[PDB]
Amino acid sequence: DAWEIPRESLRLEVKLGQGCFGEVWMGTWNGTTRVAIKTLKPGTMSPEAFLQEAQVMKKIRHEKLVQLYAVVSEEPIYIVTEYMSKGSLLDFLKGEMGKYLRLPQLVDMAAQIASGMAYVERMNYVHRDLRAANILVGENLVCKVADFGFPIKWTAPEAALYGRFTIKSDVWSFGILLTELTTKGRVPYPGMVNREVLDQVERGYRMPCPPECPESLHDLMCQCWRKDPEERPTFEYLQAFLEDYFTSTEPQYQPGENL
Ligand SMILES: Cc1nc(Nc2ncc(C(=O)Nc3c(C)cccc3Cl)s2)cc(N2CCN(CCO)CC2)n1
Repeated sequence: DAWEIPRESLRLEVKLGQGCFGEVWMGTWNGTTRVAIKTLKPGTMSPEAFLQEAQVMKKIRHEKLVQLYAVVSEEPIYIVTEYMSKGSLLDFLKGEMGKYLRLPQLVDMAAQIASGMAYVERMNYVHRDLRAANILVGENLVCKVADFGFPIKWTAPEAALYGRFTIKSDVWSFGILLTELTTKGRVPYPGMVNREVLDQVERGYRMPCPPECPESLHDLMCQCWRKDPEERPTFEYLQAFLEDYFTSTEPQYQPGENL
């Protein structure tokens, strides 16, 4: 394979996170390139399974999707990608940077996500787990979709009920992701547990306009949360709308205490 690299060229420097199937490190590839490394714990998940994510990441290439660099496909396995220096968008949003972000910065982060998701849309792919926790941040507020291989509060009804997952339910999640960006990281449907979210959402309920969030962005949310998956906007739409936001939609926008 072209993506193969010598085990020697990889250095795992800082441990970044853990899971049941492996770990994620910051490190150095060929002694020069800062990379992110993800490992599989031999025996926990099947190699074939843990490699299905890298196989996918091979046919994908977009500036708003985390990029594969190399793999070591013989146990123990390592997948290598570019390194995002700020971690998940969810830790960023509720961390020290939280308090300085306003609408322009947040609507721009959203746009990029929609740009990456528009690419995913174009390729007829589905993500299935779009949400802030699965967006990585970089230098200068660069946001890239991550993880290409239950989150009920993020999942569209038809997908959680009848397993009908699509780019249109991905759009639903994006709608839920917009509340995360506007509440600076707060769990959707506050004080509601999974079971009553299903009931309520199936009964027509939708989260209201977050504090200081312009109505125009709440409407955009509500469009992504239409009951009929086909009514829901495309990503190519969502992308254009958010890039043009402060000219075409909210030109009279004044800074507030939080947004
Ligand atoms: C969990 C985490 N990841 C970071 N960067 C990453 N880049 C890419 C990642 C990744 O997993 N790639 C990947 C791979 C390798 C395989 C398949 C699929 C994918 Cl997408 S993880 C940075 C970070 N930091 C901790 C907190 N710090 C506080 C600063 O104030 C900043 C730095 N923590």
